[PDB]
Amino acid sequence: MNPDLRRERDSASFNPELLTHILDGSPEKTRRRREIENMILNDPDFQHEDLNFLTRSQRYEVAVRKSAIMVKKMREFGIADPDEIMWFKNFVHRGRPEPLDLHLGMFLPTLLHQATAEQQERFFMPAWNLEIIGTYAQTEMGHGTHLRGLETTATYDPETQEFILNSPTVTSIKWWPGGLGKTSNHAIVLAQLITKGKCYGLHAFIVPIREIGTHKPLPGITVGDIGPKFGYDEIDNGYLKMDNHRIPRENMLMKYAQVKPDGTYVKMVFVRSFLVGEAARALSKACTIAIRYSAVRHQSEIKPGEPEPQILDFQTQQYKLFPLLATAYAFQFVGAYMKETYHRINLSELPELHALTAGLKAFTSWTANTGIEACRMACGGHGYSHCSGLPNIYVNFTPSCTFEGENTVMMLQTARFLMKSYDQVHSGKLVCGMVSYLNDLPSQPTMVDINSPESLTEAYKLRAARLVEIAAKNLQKEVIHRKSKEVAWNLTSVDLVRASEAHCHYVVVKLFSEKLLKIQDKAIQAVLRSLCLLYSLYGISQNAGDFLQGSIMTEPQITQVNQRVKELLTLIRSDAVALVDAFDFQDVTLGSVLGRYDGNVYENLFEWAKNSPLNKAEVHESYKHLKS
Amino acid sequence: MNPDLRRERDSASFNPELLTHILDGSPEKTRRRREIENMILNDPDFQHEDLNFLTRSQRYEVAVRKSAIMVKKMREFGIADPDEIMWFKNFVHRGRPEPLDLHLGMFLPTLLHQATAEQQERFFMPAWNLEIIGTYAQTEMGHGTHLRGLETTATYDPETQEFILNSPTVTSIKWWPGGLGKTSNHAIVLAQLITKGKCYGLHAFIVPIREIGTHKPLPGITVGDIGPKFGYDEIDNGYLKMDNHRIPRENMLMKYAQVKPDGTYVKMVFVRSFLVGEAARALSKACTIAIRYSAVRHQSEIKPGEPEPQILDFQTQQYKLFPLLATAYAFQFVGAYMKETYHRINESELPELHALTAGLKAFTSWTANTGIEACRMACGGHGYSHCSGLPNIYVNFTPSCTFEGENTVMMLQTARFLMKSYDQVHSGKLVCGMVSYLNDLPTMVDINSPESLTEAYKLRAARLVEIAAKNLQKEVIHRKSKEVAWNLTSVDLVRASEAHCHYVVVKLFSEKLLKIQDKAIQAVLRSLCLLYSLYGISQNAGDFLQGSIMTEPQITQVNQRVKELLTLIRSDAVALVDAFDFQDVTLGSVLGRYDGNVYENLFEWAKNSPLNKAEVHESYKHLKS
Repeated sequence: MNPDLRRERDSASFNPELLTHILDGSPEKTRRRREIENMILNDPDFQHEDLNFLTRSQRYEVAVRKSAIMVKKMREFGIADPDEIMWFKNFVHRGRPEPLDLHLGMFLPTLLHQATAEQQERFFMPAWNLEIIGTYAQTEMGHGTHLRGLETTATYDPETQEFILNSPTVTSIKWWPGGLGKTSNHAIVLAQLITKGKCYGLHAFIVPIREIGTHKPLPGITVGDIGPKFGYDEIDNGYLKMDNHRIPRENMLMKYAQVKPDGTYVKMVFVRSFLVGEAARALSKACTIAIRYSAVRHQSEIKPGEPEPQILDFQTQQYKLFPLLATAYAFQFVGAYMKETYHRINLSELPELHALTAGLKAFTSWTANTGIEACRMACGGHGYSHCSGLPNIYVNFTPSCTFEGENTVMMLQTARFLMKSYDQVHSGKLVCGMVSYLNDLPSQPTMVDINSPESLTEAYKLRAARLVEIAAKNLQKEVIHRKSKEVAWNLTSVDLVRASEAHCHYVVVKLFSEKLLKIQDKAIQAVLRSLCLLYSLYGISQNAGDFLQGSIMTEPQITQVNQRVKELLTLIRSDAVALVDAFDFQDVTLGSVLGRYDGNVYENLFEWAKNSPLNKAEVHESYKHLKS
Repeated sequence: MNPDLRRERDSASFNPELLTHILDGSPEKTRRRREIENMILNDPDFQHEDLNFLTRSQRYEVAVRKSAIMVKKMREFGIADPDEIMWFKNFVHRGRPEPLDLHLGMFLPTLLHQATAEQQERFFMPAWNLEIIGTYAQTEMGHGTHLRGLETTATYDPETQEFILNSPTVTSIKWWPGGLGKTSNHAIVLAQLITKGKCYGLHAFIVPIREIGTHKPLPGITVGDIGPKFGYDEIDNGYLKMDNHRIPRENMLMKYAQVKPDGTYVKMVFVRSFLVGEAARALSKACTIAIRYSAVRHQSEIKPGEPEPQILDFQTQQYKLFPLLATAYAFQFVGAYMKETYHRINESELPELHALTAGLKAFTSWTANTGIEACRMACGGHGYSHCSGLPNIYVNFTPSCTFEGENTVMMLQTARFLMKSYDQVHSGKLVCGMVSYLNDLPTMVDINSPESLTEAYKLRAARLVEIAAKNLQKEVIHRKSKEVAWNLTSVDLVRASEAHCHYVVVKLFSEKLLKIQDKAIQAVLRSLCLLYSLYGISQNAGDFLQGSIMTEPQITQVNQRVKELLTLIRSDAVALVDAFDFQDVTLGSVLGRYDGNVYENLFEWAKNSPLNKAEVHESYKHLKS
């Protein structure tokens, strides 16, 4: 064990094992997760070359292989608890995305919930045995956010009892779905239903796209990979062109609407909830690497003539990393709250849940995205190498800001609810849940204590209240000038997103503050409080104008915030390594030479470089062409 | 041409041709740059497969071949002016870094400027003919920022008239230098000079590492590639371990110090200059791609019945991109000012120059770095695909915030200058140049006045400089140590440098307006300057509210005017990116192409990509029942 890390770990103020409990939910959930991890770690079937040293085609092959095996083995070992399945899948895939995701997570569950009895007979068993591999193809080249615009048509032919699936334009081509390009032989296609001469809007169809057995594309089907991306090498994100491709009527999904033989027509909250946990996890892994590597790495001088200190001893380095560590803990507790909530709520709740999951999904993904690159830059030159693990964490996390609801569209869904809540309060109705603070708007003498999580929650609530009011009044002003709700909404969209942001920030502070009161271990409660206070005071320091305006705080109080943040850095220094240990990520999960639990970076890094692909021969073949 | 982008271009208020002349410095620069780029674009030797479709190995082989061809072609066309060689190198490499960088930019010049006549006789013409390829190996696995802690030693043997180069520890191993892994057969190595029994500090040594001809590593040399990185696939960033490796005493670089045959010992600012313009360019390309795509891409609805508009019609999309387009132009002009400045001083002001170069390099690279990712996310799903070209721009620009002076260390070097200036002022001396505002340690901001806005930034900087100086003084008293106090005021010190650099950029952009002769280009640059200065206040309101620089209602007016500038820029945005004059091959972007024909070209690009070389992937075998 690196003696620096041994020292940091030995004089930690708490037991990180008990904090691990708190993150998993119980001492037994810790134990069971570790058991699932160790059964995978020791299974030769889940082993392969360092992914950094493979080409894209090889990464795709390794990932498919693992995903096939993972289904077999989970079934073999009777792993059925949804938490156990997540722990198993995460650990198998070393945090990479896994290419059977849409088959196990959409195609199968959609048949098991919506199949007719005949569909059930044709599909359940083959879909279960991966003889049929399916995805979900909705988005098109021309259409991602705005699904009403989709151009794919499913035209009923009553002469033959078949639906004609067509891609009439280049923009209509199905584009992005995982497993679509190479992995899947079936797709549920989303299409504009045309029956008689009438369009009935978007319906879902089971469309075989490849021959079972040979995997050769079916006649009228053009299918492939959309090309390489910033990350997701492991995922055959695909395109699907259909040239008037015929399916049986019996292939329409008819639980909710039906087409009779004569052509007579009869009439993402889970994923966004989960993504809040993923943001927590991705930022926690980044902070683990950067904080360990900053305790291993020595560089530069403070005191002249004294040894080069650990770069974690520089205040600029503590300021880069301890605010992010505090955020990561904040997002851990938010994640767990969203999961508990989503589980319970599963109807005066649907709208608050949709607004909350949308807003926190945007807020936590955008924050974690920025924090991962900050962690990488904090590692200096060796951060930029794949030896850090941070580039791969970043490129496989960052699409979360874009897919599963574009974050600006998500914030605007949160804003719709905040406006509707604001209007309900101004029309004499009571509002409940995370918007209850709107009931007490002065429109429908208070001093902040910067060592009290409750008083900081209050500050963040008033910042949100003020920005909600500013959005609502700017929206009203644009409606009376421009006499169009939609135009007014567009021209207030920046204020609306600011209000959602400040609202979500307040929710994160409030939830971290309330979690402090449930911590039984006193030493853990004290170090978590330091982090809660650092989170809260950092966000004030970073958004000082939002607290100075409406007299929520004074200039002298911002000076005291800044003074206290500096002191909290100095407090969190002795606990920083122990705090990232408590996440309990294994070396293989971090994929980091810099971040390794034992802190033996330098000897491992020289080996890693020597094993890397360009060192397979001493002389590259490009030498014997270079001039002489 | 995409009838959208036609309409945007026909509807512009200004001639982008004449803005290109302003960006290049003259019409004659524009004509000469375009002629050089035309010389390359016409040459099949510079063509190759899309780099996105190739492995790292193939990318390295393409880049090193193009660098060998580039040298021959520049010599054939008699290209020798440093600006033309820049124009030539940047076009060829299409953004990407090039593997002969340290050969051409360090090893060859060091031989011309510092080598003895017998060194030039051994090394110069072999080097000039690429029969010797050289690099510069200074950084070690253990040491990047603090070179005084390098472990590589060069011990003088008086008996055999040799230096013994040694890498005693795993941390001592040279680590990072481009061209060291596979391309170079020689390295200039920086080592701790030991002669007699005394260490005389860091000196530079010419070290053959591989056999000319076979390229086999020499006895006592372990050399290789450090492995794959976030970007820089084209560069063999390398390691070099020397096991008591012996070189002639005559291999030492002795222009400035000598070791006699008996062992007797006798007695970055430029690249930081350049990196400002490189930041301007990388942001300018990212804005070009995202603003054009946002004028081609229709999605969602404003009025419920009506066609999906262009996404650039959404205020949120304007807010993501126009403040970056303003930042791109701000940076173009800081870059040109830094270039003229570095030239005039480098032919008294060495203090101001070092501090200004460090600070603007850090401020522009950190800002451009954020801006490039913001452009990619603003393209939505297609932004994430390499079809956008934005990931490759980001991963190849981002190491500029880390290398060539880690940005935090650069800001602290600015802050040392600001503290020395503040102390001068307060011991009754007069300061000059970029810090002359500190001498002046009723006045309400006019938000339509670049001069009035410049004045608001000056006061924000002076407040944060003073806050850093006062906190540093209190900590010096409290800690009985200047070095501990410096460490514990380092966040305040970086904030002061940031605000000083921000002011300098606002100042230079504001001043550049008064030199614009074309009325219509002046008016649109003015809208960008104001958008830049007002966005900055809006994003740092607390820095203007404290010390009574601006009131709450003035912030409300700032925020209202930022929204109005977004609208006003909208009709000029495509022509404003077109004025950067980037060719399609330089953008490397399906989404950003000059003709706006994205969707057809996207579908071609995907079909031509590697996983589609076969209908069934080898991996289908695992997906049995």
